[PDB]
Amino acid sequence: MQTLSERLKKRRIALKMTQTELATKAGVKQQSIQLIEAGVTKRPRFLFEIAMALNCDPVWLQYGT
Amino acid sequence: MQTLSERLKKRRIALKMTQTELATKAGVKQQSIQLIEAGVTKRPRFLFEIAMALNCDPVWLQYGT
Amino acid sequence: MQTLSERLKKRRIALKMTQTELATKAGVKQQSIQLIEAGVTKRPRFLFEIAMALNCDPVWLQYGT
Repeated sequence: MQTLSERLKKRRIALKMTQTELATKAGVKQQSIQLIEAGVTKRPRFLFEIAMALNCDPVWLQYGT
Repeated sequence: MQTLSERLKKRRIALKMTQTELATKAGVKQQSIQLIEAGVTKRPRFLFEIAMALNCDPVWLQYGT
Repeated sequence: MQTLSERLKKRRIALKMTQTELATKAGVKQQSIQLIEAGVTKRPRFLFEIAMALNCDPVWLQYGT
């Protein structure tokens, strides 16, 4: 859970959401989530919005603190 | 999408929400949303809460940046 | 509504949520909410996440401003 992709996947799943629901609520492409969760995108463009949908601190999501 | 009313309507709709659902989730009057979306209220009282429900940055919502 | 437990209960209910739904969306234990709402826990560990789920300002939730 020390990687961003790991952190987002774990939190998404803790909130009982699908990648699709995450995507809808954050207003980004579902292909954007997969890439983040699959560890491709290290620096997400809409991290803020993603974090808002996951009810967590963006800083925490990006850096793990 | 350069006006606040435009910005809120577009984001609301991107998130597949109705004015009623926006209102419930933000905890404000549904007549408050219509006024904002109809461009009457330029400076919304609960912008923060509205932005939280739309999973976006309040600053972005108010000014467009 | 001048106490945190009062403030959280009132807002939770304004948003038409159950303690269980609050808990799921915030990603904390449902026993964590009851304790806060029952006034036992004065300084909640996940106040931020709780506030995110209630679409409100954490500061407002904790202090009432």
